[PDB]
Amino acid sequence: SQIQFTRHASDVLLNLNRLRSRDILTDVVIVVSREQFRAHKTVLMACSGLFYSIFTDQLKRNLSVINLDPEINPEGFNILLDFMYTSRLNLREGNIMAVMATAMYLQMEHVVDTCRKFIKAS
Amino acid sequence: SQIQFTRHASDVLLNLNRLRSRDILTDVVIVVSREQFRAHKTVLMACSGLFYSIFTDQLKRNLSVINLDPEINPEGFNILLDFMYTSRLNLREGNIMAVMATAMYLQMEHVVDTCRKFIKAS
Ligand SMILES: Cn1cnc2c(c(-c3ccc(O)c(C#N)c3)cn2CC(=O)Nc2ccncc2Cl)c1=O
Ligand SMILES: Cn1cnc2c(c(-c3ccc(O)c(C#N)c3)cn2CC(=O)Nc2ccncc2Cl)c1=O
Repeated sequence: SQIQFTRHASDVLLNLNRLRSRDILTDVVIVVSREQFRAHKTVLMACSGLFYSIFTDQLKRNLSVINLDPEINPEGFNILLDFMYTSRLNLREGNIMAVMATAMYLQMEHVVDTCRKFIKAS
Repeated sequence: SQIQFTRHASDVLLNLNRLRSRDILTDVVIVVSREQFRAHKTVLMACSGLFYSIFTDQLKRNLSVINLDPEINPEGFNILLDFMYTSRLNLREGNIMAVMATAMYLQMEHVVDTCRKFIKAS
């Protein structure tokens, strides 16, 4: 019987993104080939099967640096990181294969399915 | 022109709450009279003018314990903490004055306004 605040979750996510943009309480750097992306591990865990499985393990929970597989496309990763923090996916013909492969690796099922739909609708 | 994922923010918030429930990557304990509540500072900052102002300051950013004002009602605080992590506000006649006073202190304007509406609709 709770009062539902329909914009609250999106307001929270927006504010988490503004914290990321100011590097406030970020606790990990994700290294992808020659690039580095700082983030909150809690957001990564909340959005990715791969990052959940990594940080839930007490062996790895306190890691401050994660190196992704050398084959991962940095643009694809950046698109997905932005998606995590915004709910918006920048999917185009020039990046769709890279985004889909990256989302498979990150274990983000809704985005992989959306990539399949994009391929089908094209 | 981004594809919008309408359930993503609520999915993220739900997963942040499950992390809280397992005490995974919580970095602060909020002490309210005789009670203690663990939380993520990033979520607190994202939801509260008071917590934003506290932790944005480098003087206080790394605090692991925050003691709230002794007058703050623990039930009211718990209701608002749950709201932060769920978008659901448990507002009733028996708790409305305590919730409204706590939301004023925490600087959560939408909840204070909702408390005003509850009082008016009653
Ligand atoms: C396949 N797969 C596996 N794991 C996933 C996801 C997503 C997800 C969330 C929103 C999305 O928009 C998309 C997309 N696209 C994907 C998140 N997680 C991690 C997870 O469940 N964490 C968790 C579990 C239990 N308690 C606490 C926590 Cl933090 C996923 O898709
Ligand atoms: C009055 N007031 C002041 N500050 C507030 C809020 C809310 C808020 C959010 C969702 C809600 O559902 C409710 C309610 N009810 C209240 C959050 N914040 C903190 C904030 O803006 N943080 C921030 C600012 C800039 N960059 C990064 C960050 Cl993290 C507020 O209401």
